Amino acid sequence: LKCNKLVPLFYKTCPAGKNLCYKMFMVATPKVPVKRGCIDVCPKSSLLVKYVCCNTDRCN
Amino acid sequence: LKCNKLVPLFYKTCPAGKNLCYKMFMVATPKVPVKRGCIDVCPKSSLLVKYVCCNTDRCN
Repeated sequence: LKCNKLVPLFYKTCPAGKNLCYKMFMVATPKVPVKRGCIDVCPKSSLLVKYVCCNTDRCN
Repeated sequence: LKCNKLVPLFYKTCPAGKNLCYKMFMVATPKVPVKRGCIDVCPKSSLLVKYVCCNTDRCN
């Protein structure tokens, strides 16, 4: 599995276990991601902070 | 441990275990915190995201 990094033009291969790609942005600016990478369980989304996760290569 | 909430007007005595009050804001907007509460080890931020912790009475 491969996930993108903050900067889309780059990615990394997830380490054993972490079988997910996540995206993290503020509710205010949804199209402006601020965190990118691999993860085990999608972080809980609060009010102003959203977490989006997918299981495909470079989808986050 | 007096900890303020996402909405300053409110504050919840940070429960057992959690002995730190934090503020979560997006560097691009230091005054518009997006999260506040009780966290164990102050999460390590990045270039766009920032976490600030303290253990004083209503410090965050």
